[PDB]
Amino acid sequence: HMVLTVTLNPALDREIFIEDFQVNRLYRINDLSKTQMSPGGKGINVSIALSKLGVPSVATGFVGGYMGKILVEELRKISKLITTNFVYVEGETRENIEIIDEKNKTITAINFPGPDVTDMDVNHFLRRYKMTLSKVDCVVISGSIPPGVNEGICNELVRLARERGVFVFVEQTPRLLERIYEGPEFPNVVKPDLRGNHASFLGVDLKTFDDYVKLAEKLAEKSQVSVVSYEVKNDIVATREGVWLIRSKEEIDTSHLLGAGDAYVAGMVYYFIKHGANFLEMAKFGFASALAATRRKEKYMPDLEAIKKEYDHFTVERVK
Amino acid sequence: HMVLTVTLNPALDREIFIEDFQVNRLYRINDLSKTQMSPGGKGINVSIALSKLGVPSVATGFVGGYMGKILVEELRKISKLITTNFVYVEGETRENIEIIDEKNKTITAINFPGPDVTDMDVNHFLRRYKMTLSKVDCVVISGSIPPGVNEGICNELVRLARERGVFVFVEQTPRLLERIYEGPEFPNVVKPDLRGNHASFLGVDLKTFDDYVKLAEKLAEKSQVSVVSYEVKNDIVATREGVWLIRSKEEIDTSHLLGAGDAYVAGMVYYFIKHGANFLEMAKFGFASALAATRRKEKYMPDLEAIKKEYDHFTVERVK
Ligand SMILES: [Mg+2]
Ligand SMILES: [Mg+2]
Repeated sequence: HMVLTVTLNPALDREIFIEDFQVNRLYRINDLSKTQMSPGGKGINVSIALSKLGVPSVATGFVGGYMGKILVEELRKISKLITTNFVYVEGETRENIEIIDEKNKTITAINFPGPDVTDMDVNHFLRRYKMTLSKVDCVVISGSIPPGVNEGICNELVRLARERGVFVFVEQTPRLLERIYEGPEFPNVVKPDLRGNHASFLGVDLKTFDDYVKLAEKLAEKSQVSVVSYEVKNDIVATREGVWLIRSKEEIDTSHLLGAGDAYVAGMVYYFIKHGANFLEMAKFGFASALAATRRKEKYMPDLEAIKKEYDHFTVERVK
Repeated sequence: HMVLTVTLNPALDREIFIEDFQVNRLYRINDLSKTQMSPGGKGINVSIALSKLGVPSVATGFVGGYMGKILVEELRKISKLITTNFVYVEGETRENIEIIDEKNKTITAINFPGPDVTDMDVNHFLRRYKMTLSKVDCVVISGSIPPGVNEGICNELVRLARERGVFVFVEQTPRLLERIYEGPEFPNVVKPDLRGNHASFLGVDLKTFDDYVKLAEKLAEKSQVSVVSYEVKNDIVATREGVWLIRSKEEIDTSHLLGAGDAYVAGMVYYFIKHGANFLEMAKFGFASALAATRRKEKYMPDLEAIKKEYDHFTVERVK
């Protein structure tokens, strides 16, 4: 059983933990927190998450320069369950800085652009993407898209994947999803990234609960399952059969959220592989996994133990 | 003439320029000109500074890991005038982060501690330090110590230099300078780093102009010249002939301050090398460079043209 992840714009994450972080002060970090940098980007975090649950993946995307070397060398060190298969480009993989304040519950994030990618790079990627598709049972396409690349590319990735009988998971922003839902093929599972969204989506402006439901329903028309976030700690789940709402029983630590959403997707993938296409339970195991991730301030991908213990910390209501 | 700079705790400085920087928000730096990355650490910046003025130096200290490699290579690209002679350690050279908000005049700075250095590493360093001293006419020892290094090392470094008739400049925090002013030999030129200081220093609690003057005088008992900062944009210069006060004629931009103090020291080193040991004029030229360094938001080590331009913008008063 094998998974392919696509991370077209990966990052080296630099997580810095400062309580009571404020503008205009010098902070001396304590002698034991060393200058460190971890592999990141959504698909790559999904790979890490899957490796923690014992599930192998091929991780692909674009990587470049010296930062690139670091990402690749570090990613390989995490587990032999992850085989790296990136397309190498000129220019550096982006560093991203996340300043996490566990006392005041804030994340201050600074994101850098990513490399300028070209048509030959995208060509090579498409060749290799097609090769790997033959070896895998499902694909996770998620995250941002680097400068240079046509925004229609994920449509081609979804299209190639579905035409080949490969089950597709997609987590992207509305602007990018609008582009996937044009094309003739569609994700099996879609989880929109609504972080900091103020934009309309599929001709739905998202103010009331009925709007979010109606958005989940629109996606459930062409995809088999939509998981749509609502008031930070809840997810609306829509399939052909009906609509559910998964709710955390407690408030979540908003500063602990880095990569929780990627633990969500990894869970859904894990469930799919181990137990098949029972969509609601997939969504649930993903939610349990996202919650476990929020129990630590770091970008933390939970293990099976940690995920299972979250099963008593949420409820599921049937909406329709 | 040829200078040795010692930077036991080098850094890569990542400068990020964000107008209206506030906490708990995501920033996307699209413009590649709103970030800057460069070799840093006080002695390394002095080497860069001296290079702009045509004075060569050997730069020594500890470097390590991925960040270490970047530092050395970047440093070598800055000028043929800088020779590196660093002991390579296991562990990462620190990357510090400075966020500069030019609109609201703010620097939010995050300083990482640096790698653990072992006792074998420190010995290899001392052994190379001794060798370089016969090749040089003066030495600059500035900035912090990395973890695992005894705070007495700075005393040994001054002592070794001084026994061999090498002229010594030091810029370090009180705690480290206390350790230097123990030992049998003393710096020729001392410029204490008082940033963020709350402790008493040589028996003086720094709360009034007279305290800062008493401190300059105590240091001037054992060193030929002391340069002590007062209210951000002034410096008390004490020699055996008396005490002066150099003041900026105008308010400086406190957000443009990164690395200004190393420009100060570099100017003094240059003046010493070129026009001899006239101390007040050394401090004045140092002050000019410091001012020049502040004229840009980026870490900028000035050239001679930019330094001379500042002779207009400060006064000297005689205190005693
Ligand atoms: Mg977490
Ligand atoms: Mg500056």
